[PDB]
Amino acid sequence: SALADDLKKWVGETFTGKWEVQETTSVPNPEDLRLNSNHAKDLKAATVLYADLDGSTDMVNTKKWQFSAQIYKTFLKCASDIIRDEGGNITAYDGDRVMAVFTGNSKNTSAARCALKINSAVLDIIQPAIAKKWQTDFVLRHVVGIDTSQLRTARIGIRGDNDLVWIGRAANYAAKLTNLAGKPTRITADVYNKLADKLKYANGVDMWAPEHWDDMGIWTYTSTWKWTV
Amino acid sequence: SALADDLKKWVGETFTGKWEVQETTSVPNPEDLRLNSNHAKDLKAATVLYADLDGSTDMVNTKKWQFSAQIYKTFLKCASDIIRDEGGNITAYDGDRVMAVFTGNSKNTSAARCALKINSAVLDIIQPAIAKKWQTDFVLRHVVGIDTSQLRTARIGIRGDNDLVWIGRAANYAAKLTNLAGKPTRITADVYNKLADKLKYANGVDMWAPEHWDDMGIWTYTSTWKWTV
Repeated sequence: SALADDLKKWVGETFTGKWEVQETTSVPNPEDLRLNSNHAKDLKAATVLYADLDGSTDMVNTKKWQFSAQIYKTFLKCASDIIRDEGGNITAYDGDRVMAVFTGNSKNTSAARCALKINSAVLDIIQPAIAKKWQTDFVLRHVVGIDTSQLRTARIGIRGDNDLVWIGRAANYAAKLTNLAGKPTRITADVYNKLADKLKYANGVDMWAPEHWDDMGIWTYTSTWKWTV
Repeated sequence: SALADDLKKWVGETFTGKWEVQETTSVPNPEDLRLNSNHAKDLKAATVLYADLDGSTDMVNTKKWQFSAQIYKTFLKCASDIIRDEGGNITAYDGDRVMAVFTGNSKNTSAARCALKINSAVLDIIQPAIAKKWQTDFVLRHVVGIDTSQLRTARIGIRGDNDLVWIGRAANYAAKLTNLAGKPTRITADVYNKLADKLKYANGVDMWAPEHWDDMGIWTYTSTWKWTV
């Protein structure tokens, strides 16, 4: 069809066309980039956080839709409100998962504190409301994963003309970390090694445990800490 | 803080408030719903399609950034353009993954034809462009997964004030199908059983192979076929 011809032409132009790239520190506004063009912004260091609700199949399959809807809504609102409060830019949303990018001179400490605050919101705000209003033993499980790296971004048109796609290690690794079970927060060593001391130690106790990510050849750090919102 | 106080109050109201629900036959405008409220639309029958890349992490880690950006951009534009062309409504975007909802009397046939067209876009449009520009045998791997079920939706504020969360089997299962590797299109039995004959057979031969999804305890159907865009 005509769509096939249009896509063939544009796909060819995308593979053959020269790229135009500008370096920047902050997440761009979508209007800073040409839509569906070989135009990108290059962020030399940016910190990606994903916050993911776990156990969704279990929950959706067995629970009344009203309960599942309330879990999704409360987790996603708490997570997104806390991300915004810590200065993160929310860049994607899909189902169980929120993506944010942090920039600036405290991006790693901010992102990590954000993750620990999300754990507090789950354990200290949502969970007690769950046990009290529905009289259930259901436990809300979630993971926040964080990495930091160079990222490039281009403007695409999926939900609308203002979407951004992110190309770089942290966009992939932070997402992979949230796919792992058992710890509410996981960060790469590149994040941990930039944390202020108040984000690493409390009352003489380590807030993080090291865990080597054998597949990626880097260290990571996990935490069950909850930071009061 | 204002944040913790506001979250505690709103979370409590979200668990205690009764739901207001109206039935609808199409994907709602986000404005059809009250933001951050126990207000839902009930879609008695909907078909969910997810389309994603397979193996983007290793690609990003090993290929030139221009190559990865071209793969993401061309896959996502092809998939989203084909979804919209088949009358689907794009409901989520994150990284290498697109979600759409199809409604109406031909929703399953349209979604399945959409999936086979996406396979054609990959094999007949994008892959030859990879070969021509980059002169490489790197294979773009992708999966499209499809399920159909009742869904409820509510309006949330993640990227902006107009996000929708989708609650129901098809939103969960279609995403889970796309986490599996080895086949470009996977649909549940409930989708297969609604397909028009022209989407099931070609010259009297089956275009689909049955595969029991031992984890979910349901039958699925897979296809390696493609359909002209």
